[PDB]
Amino acid sequence: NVPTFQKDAYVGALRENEPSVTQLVRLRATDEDQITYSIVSASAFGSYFDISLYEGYGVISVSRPLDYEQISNGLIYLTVMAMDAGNPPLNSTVPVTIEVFDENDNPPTFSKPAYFVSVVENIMAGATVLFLNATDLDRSREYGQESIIYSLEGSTQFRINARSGEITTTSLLDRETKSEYILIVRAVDGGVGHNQKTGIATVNITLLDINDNHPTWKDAPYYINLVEMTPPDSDVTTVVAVDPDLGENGTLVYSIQPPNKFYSLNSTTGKIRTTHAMLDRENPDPHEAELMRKIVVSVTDCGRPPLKATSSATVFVNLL
Ligand SMILES: [Ca+2]
Ligand SMILES: [Ca+2]
Ligand SMILES: [Ca+2]
Ligand SMILES: [Ca+2]
Ligand SMILES: [Ca+2]
Ligand code: NA
Repeated sequence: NVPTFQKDAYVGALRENEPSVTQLVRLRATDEDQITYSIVSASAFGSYFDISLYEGYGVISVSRPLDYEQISNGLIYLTVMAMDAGNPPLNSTVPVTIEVFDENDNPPTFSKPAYFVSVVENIMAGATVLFLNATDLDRSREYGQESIIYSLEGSTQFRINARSGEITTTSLLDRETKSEYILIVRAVDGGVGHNQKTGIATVNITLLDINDNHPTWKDAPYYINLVEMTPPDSDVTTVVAVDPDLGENGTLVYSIQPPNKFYSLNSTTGKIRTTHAMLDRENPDPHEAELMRKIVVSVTDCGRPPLKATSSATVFVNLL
C-alpha cells in the first residue's frame, strides 16, 4: 500500500576532500501493489548529493568533495522519500546520516614568524616570559586546535609548557654573560607520520640591565715611586675599578676618602695629580708625612641606589 523502507534509518560515511563517491547509501522501499526516491532535506551541501535508481535500489552519491571544517559535528542529515506512481501518490520518508571524517588538512600557525620580548635580568626563576598561541584550523579535536603540542629549542635556561605554550625560565639569568637569546618554537598537530603538520616561530629575548654588580679594583693595591718636592699638578698615577653593568650602573665615580691635601684625583678618570701642598720627604709632622706617602681611594657607580666597591684601595707612594 504505502512505500515502506526496509530500515528505520540509513547511514553512509566518507572522508573530506574525496573527489566523488558512488555509493554512500543504498535504500529500498516496497509496495504490495513504481517507486521513485528523492532527497527532500539536507542539513548542508544539498547540491553535492544526488540519488539515482540502480538495480531496484535508491542509491545516494556525492559528486564534489566536502570540507569537514565547514560542517558542524561531522554529520550531514538527509531525508529520503519513496513515492509510488499513485493518484494521489503515497510516500514515506526516512532519515539518512552521512558521517564526514576529518582529514588533517590544516597546519598550526602563529600570528607572527618572530616574536620579540624584553625582560629584566633578575627574573624570578620560573616566571612568565611569554604567552604563545598557535592556531590550527582543523575542526576535529584530533587534528585541530585541541591537538597542538608546543616544543622549544635553544637554551636549557628556558622551557615551554607543552599544552598552553606559556614560556618560562629554568633559572636566574645574567646579562653580564648572556645578553640575548634566539629560541625556536614548534607547534605540532595530531596528524601521524608524514601527515603531522607543524608551525614555527622564533622568539628573540633581550635582557634589560639591573645594577647587580659592585665596582671592583683592577691591580690594587697600587705601588708608585714619586720624586720629593715635585711641582703642583704633576701626574702621579691612575686608579681603576670595573663595573660590568650598563650606562649609569656601570659608570664609576672615584674620590679620596678621607681627604688628602697632597693629592687630588679626577672623579671621572681616577687620574691622581699633586697639589700646591709640597712634598718634603724629611717633613716633621707624623700624620702629615704618612698621607704624603699613602692615599686611600673609594669608588661608587651611578646606580639607584648607587653601589660601591666593598674595599677601598690604596696607593702606596715611595718618596725620593
Ligand atoms: Ca577541509
Ligand atoms: Ca580537516
Ligand atoms: Ca591540523
Ligand atoms: Ca653596578
Ligand atoms: Ca647588570
Ligand atoms: Na647579572
